[PDB]
Amino acid sequence: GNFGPYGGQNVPEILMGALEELEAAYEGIMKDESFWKEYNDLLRDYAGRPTPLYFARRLSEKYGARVYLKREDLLHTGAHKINNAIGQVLLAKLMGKTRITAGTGAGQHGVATATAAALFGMECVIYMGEEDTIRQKLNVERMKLLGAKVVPVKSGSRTLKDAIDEALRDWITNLQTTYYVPGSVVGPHPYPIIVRNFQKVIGEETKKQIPEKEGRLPDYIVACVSGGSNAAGIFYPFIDSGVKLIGVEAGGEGLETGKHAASLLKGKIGYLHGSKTFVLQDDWGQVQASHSVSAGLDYPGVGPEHAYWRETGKVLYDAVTDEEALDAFIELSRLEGIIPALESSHALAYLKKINIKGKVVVVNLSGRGDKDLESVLNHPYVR
Amino acid sequence: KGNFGPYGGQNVPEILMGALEELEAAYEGIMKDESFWKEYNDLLRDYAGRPTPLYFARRLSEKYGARVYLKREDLLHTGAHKINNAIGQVLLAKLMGKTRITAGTGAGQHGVATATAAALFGMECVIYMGEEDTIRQKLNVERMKLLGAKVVPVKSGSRTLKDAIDEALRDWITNLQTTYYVPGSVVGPHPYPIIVRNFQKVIGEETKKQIPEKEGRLPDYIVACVSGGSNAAGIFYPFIDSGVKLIGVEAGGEGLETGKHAASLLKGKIGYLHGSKTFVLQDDWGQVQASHSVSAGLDYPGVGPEHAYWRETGKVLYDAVTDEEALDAFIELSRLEGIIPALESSHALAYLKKINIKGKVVVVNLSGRGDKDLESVLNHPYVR
Ligand SMILES: C=C(/N=C/c1c(COP(=O)(O)O)cnc(C)c1O)C(=O)O
Ligand SMILES: C=C(/N=C/c1c(COP(=O)(O)O)cnc(C)c1O)C(=O)O
Ligand SMILES: Oc1ccnc2ccccc12
Ligand SMILES: Oc1ccnc2ccccc12
Ligand SMILES: [K+]
Ligand SMILES: [K+]
Repeated sequence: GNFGPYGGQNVPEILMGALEELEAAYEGIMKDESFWKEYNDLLRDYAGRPTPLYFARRLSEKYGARVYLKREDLLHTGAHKINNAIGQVLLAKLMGKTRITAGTGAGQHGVATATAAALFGMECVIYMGEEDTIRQKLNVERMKLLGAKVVPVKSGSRTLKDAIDEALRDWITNLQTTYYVPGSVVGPHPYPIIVRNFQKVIGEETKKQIPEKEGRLPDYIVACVSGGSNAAGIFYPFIDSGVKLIGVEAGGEGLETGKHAASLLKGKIGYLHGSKTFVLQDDWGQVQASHSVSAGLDYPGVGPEHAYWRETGKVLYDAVTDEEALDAFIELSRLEGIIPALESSHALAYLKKINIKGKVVVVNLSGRGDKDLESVLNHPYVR
Repeated sequence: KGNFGPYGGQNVPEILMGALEELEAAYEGIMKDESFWKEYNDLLRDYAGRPTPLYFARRLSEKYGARVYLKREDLLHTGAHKINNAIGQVLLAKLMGKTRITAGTGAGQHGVATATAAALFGMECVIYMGEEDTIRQKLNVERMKLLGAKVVPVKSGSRTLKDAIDEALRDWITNLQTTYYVPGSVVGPHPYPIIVRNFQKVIGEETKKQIPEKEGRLPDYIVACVSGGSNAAGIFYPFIDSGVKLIGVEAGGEGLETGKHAASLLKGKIGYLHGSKTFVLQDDWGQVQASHSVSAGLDYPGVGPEHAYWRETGKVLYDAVTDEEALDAFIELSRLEGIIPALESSHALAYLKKINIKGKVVVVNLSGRGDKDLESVLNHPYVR
């Protein structure tokens, strides 16, 4: 589970037995026709796959380009997270586990996990930073109705990083019964591989859909990147194809302000939540608090596969600010009638940063922005 | 003809007759135009997300000893079947040269769907909403603002859907040259009930193609909630006279014998409402009465004339469930399947407990998702 020098299994020793068990089970289902039948049936009828690739005519006219939106916002629960949550909770049920735990920032992973746990009849305990239980309270309501226990985390920054800390402590305390579901491609092997392999359906669909619209591969594919699961899913089938793959990190108040979540652009090599990867840290190796207007991107690390792609030049990375993402959120609502997630709005904001006159561009619309409605309107820049 | 047996017609002030004949003429022109349906079908597929899946609800099927399938209209863009009609009508408005859209809304799903379509086509949009539904469906009020629409709250009358539609029709009458009125249901003067039903019948045409690949035959039952009746008409129409038992479920409110409900077909009388001769909740003196329902989307005192005709000729069966039965089905689908249904659709799901379906194949129209209803459902005394 190494992507060049990145990745690995950097965990307390007690977890190695659990990770070896998970790796053996996963390798078992990768050749199991019955797993992929039930999983693909649920993706189609329960989640709503395949998602359409939508020609955004008014957006295209504004930029003089051909802009297509991969509509992951149309999935059940409203975000790409459901592709991963269904697959992993199914794997957990097949392994004999009876309990699910996870951390969540925007609440989209928590809702998707609680949804899969209700579908498969499993106990579910979701950890979420206290600050995020307010900015994304609508998702807290959904989780409780779906039968999950929501535990607010008041430690540290009280956001995603600290929720994951608590979920990992829960997992270690409950290894007998509990399967830990990471929401992104960050974690000890085999988790980054498992999550990416559940999300690459996005890129595989996109790869079959775009020739039907333009007769060729796109010029650009743009996706937002915090941990990196939605971007890994759409990028993976296109690696080394010649398409320009652009991952967009959260620039927060600005890359020079110290208030951002741009791990690849501003972090250093380090260890976080099981992975050797790029992490925002001070000069003494202490992990720093991240910041973003988007709770989903508010995380100080990045997936090890993206650190490897950045190093080898297979994917290009940049960042946009809070204000640029807010402008793109408003722009898509007005021009196309689609309210995007504030996470995905970072990708849409990057349309202003590339020379795309006459170019074919696919933007990964990773989720819908109903959860962000209150925080956008109350933001001082929008007011 | 615009008449479903004795129901329907164009019972409107004279000032609207000209606009309705122009609308009927324009609609007949596009009914044979392949350039219209190519653009409309492409938008349904890539923008709204059609076709929607037919989902086998395994845990729900186990509870009732049946084979229960959900038609997942909740997975459409904006989260409800209303988008099918709103896209088609705003497209018609574009081809007619209109520049402004107006409508009324109850649950906010039609207001959001209409504002969404107006944004897509770059049109001015003005939505009217009852003041009560402004506070009970506040999530949809915010969506409409960011989509670029103006939302006018209505404090008149019962401050719900009926009064909002009144104001929207008043808006249309005073803006007849630039404004296209988008009804949210199969209620209104001809040709609107036909137009709305012909946009919604894609639900049933898809269902008719999907159910044989799951069961090799037609279902025993198809169940859908009914207020105005557009989602039920959409799924029922391709199945009329097919031998399938078609069941429309009206809002029973606090009980059919309490006077606090919205069951127009079961407890209304023949009357005129918003252009249609149909069944309307009224007193013995012919005065329309206020409806009531825990669901804002079903809180309407009339019903579409095609459903009045279907009930009279026996082609569809109609019944009701109470507010409490709807809330139970809302919680049940959330816990058992991980699907949070609209409170409107929950009336159809609650009816699974009211018929003998042991060993039967049942399709339920899941007309929307219920994220808009979470605050209302939790704070309800029966749930608390
Ligand atoms: C942190 C969360 N959200 C992640 C997220 C992200 C960022 O996660 P990835 O970088 O793993 O795609 C992007 N888009 C949407 C709609 C998201 O919900 C969470 O839901 O817990
Ligand atoms: C009254 C509205 N909609 C009602 C509605 C209904 C009732 O409308 P029809 O009887 O026309 O299907 C059913 N299902 C959902 C999800 C709904 O939102 C409105 O949004 O204004
Ligand atoms: O484990 C996780 C759950 C939700 N979101 C996450 C984002 C980045 C890294 C890990 C995550
Ligand atoms: O005209 C309408 C707009 C929205 N909803 C409606 C529900 C029932 C009957 C008419 C309606
Ligand atoms: K990050
Ligand atoms: K009614």
